[PDB]
Amino acid sequence: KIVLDHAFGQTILDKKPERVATIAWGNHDVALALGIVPVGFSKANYGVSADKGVLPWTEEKIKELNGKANLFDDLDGLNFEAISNSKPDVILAGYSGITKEDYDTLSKIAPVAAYKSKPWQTLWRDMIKIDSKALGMEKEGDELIKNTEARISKELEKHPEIKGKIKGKKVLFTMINAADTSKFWIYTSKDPRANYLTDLGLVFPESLKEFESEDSFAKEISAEEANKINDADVIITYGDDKTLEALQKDPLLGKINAIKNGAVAVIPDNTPLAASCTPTPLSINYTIEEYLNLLGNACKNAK
Ligand SMILES: [Cl-]
Repeated sequence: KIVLDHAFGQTILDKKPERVATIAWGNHDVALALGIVPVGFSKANYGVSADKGVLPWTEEKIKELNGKANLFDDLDGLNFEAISNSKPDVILAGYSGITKEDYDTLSKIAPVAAYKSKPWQTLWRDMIKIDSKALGMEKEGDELIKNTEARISKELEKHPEIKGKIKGKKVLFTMINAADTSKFWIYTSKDPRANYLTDLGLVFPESLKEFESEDSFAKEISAEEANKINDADVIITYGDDKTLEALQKDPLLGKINAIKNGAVAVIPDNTPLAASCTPTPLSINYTIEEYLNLLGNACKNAK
């Protein structure tokens, strides 16, 4: 008997689930990484064409398991009918943004593995621990974590010049709308994409604590208040070819130390690399070298 404790109470599984459905980001990759092809998982809403709806590392693993991708058409929100049609024995939502009502509705379909605290606030190691336990594979989950950690360490050790360059650099992950720079998003330390950076040797600036009290996974702040993040050595943001220059020319954002120094890592918007920034055991293997190279080049400019 599997007992799960999460934000909405307790989920009981009578035995290891035969059929596995997942929702939201990343969860399907934990299953796949453990050798399980989901009977259904959320269509990728970012990093790849909706026509395709599945990220390259996920696709690759599915093929390696001789399986096929069954996607829930749920770009606009949870598709309860589709989930129900997959006839699951468990629904992995260890990393997700489900509400009480969502949890109650899903639970009528099958036992739900929900997040521990607040929506979208599950780090990658915790994602594995929650999801792997719900699969009745807790031990395999621990092993998967150690193996993923070793993959990370291997890339860092293998490239000392990148490792030394980013080590101890104070970093913030942000989302900046090029069309409106009067405000932007900063991701909190409880967001997996912000926390992953610490696995790579970077650290959070002092100013991040100021967001410890934020209830959400990210906080939108005014450019008039951007001085707050002058303590970051390097800044990471989604964007494109024009992003850095537009930022450096911005009358308010251009004054920020890291931006002024050109210490900004621009992740190509809506690409696999962008999507990988919320890491999974599969995405890391696939993208870490590429990611480290972008991070290393940006940290080069930290003064
Ligand atoms: Cl190197």
